[PDB]
Amino acid sequence: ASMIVVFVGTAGSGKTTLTGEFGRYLEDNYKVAYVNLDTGVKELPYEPSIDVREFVTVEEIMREGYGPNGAIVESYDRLMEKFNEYLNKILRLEKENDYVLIDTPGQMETFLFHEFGVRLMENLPYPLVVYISDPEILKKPNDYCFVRFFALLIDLRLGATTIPALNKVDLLSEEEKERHRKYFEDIDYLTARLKLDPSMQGLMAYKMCSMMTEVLPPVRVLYLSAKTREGFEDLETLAYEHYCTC
Amino acid sequence: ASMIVVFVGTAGSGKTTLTGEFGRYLEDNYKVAYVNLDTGVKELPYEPSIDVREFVTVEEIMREGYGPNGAIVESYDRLMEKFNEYLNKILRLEKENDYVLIDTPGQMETFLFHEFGVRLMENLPYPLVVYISDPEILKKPNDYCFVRFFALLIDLRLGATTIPALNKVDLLSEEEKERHRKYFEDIDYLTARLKLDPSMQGLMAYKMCSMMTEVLPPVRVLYLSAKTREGFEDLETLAYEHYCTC
Ligand SMILES: Nc1nc2c(ncn2[C@@H]2O[C@H](COP(=O)(O)OP(=O)(O)OP(=O)(O)O)[C@@H](O)[C@H]2O)c(=O)[nH]1
Ligand SMILES: Nc1nc2c(ncn2[C@@H]2O[C@H](COP(=O)(O)OP(=O)(O)OP(=O)(O)O)[C@@H](O)[C@H]2O)c(=O)[nH]1
Repeated sequence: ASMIVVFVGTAGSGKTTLTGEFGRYLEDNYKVAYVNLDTGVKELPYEPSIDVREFVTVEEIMREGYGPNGAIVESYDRLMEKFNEYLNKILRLEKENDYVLIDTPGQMETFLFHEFGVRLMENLPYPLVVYISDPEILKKPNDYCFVRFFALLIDLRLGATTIPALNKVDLLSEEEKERHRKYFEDIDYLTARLKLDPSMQGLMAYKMCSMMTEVLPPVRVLYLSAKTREGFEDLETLAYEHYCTC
Repeated sequence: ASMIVVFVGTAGSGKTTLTGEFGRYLEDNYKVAYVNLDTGVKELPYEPSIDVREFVTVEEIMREGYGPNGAIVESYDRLMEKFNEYLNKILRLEKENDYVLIDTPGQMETFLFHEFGVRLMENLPYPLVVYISDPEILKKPNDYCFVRFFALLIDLRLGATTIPALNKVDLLSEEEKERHRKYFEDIDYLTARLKLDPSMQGLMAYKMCSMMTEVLPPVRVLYLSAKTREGFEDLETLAYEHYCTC
């Protein structure tokens, strides 16, 4: 049955709530496992098969003299001592299930930059990555290219197909909803909207997502909502489509 | 005299030690101001003109019930209430000095993603960004393209020339020192080293920094060391060169 979905997203994207809700959505026609890799998240809305807080939490470490930024890094360093264990735990789940959903660190960068996250990921069988954004980071043509770009970066970094998505689209007025898809799905509209800006940066910014766009056929952005279950069917089949075309 | 240098880098890059040391290096032929924007860093090796911890620290906030990841975000939300104040504080320093050095959050992403960092930056006069990496993230041809890429991303994000650099090169055996420059400065060697990898990712990865490379003449990577002062003269003149060509 075997299939892994990694939720990546920055502090305040609501991806722990998504991981939870998307699981129950799956729990109806599928066996599902939940993996928590975040050492500093308080509560979790699901039942974890693997929960690294058992082994170490950011606070325990602070309760030993570390500045907050230094205690996240230090939680991930200690995790690596159980590196092989956690890998093999995950590999077991992978083929005892249809879906293993993986919830990554809230500081996205202790997943991009620390050894644990990075090595873990590059030793899993063709995992699917979902990069979710608060659609608020989306104010103007600039905000849109950065998101495609950063998804490309994560992909590069983890060596895993990374699909970009917006979460909490149920909070969007159709006003905004309209505005975002246009900019996202009509490549040759945004790719041309990046010229009405005449400044050191209102020019480069244009030749940026201009190429990345002309190399490997870009991806569809997912619109998701833990609250309405908008987009679950889509991601469901993107998962399956991914399991095929690999 | 006016000139701003923003040090960006992830938890464990040693850029607070760099900001400190590069300042004294400058303090000999220049008037210099130090700006700390990190709410969770304990001690600082310099004298801050602006220190946001006066107004709020990550711990005070934790001492009120926030999970660590939620207390960084919450420190930056409260900062934005003094947004205009901090902007004007910085603008005053800018032309009371030759250099204002700015030390950004240790969680690089509360600078890329929160409103404070991002808006602050895009309202400063042509600031220079220095992206520093622990050269350990550098193991193989992949690690190298990601770094160029991510510097491009920051640049895009903040609308500021962003220069990539390695810090702590004094810890490098000449063995490694040799190895990194080759991969970094001989474009058409790494840009061709990205083909001896035959896998979903050992192929895309090649067409990645292949284009970005063919659009706008790439940048020289700086090798820096707070401990030996390797690279200071270089960055010094890159600062000046930047102040010119703008
Ligand atoms: N309206 C709406 N609210 C949501 C949705 N998803 C999450 N929320 C709310 O926003 C909060 C997000 O919480 P989490 O899912 O834990 O966020 P997170 O991504 O784990 O946060 P970090 O760990 O910092 O990355 C929840 O408490 C929900 O109340 C959504 O789809 N729609
Ligand atoms: N050998 C050597 N050691 C260094 C150098 N720079 C910093 N260090 C050491 O590494 C540590 C880095 O500390 P910081 O400069 O505060 O690191 P930082 O970038 O502020 O860390 P974050 O806030 O998490 O991003 C220091 O305590 C130094 O002892 C260097 O250039 N060479």
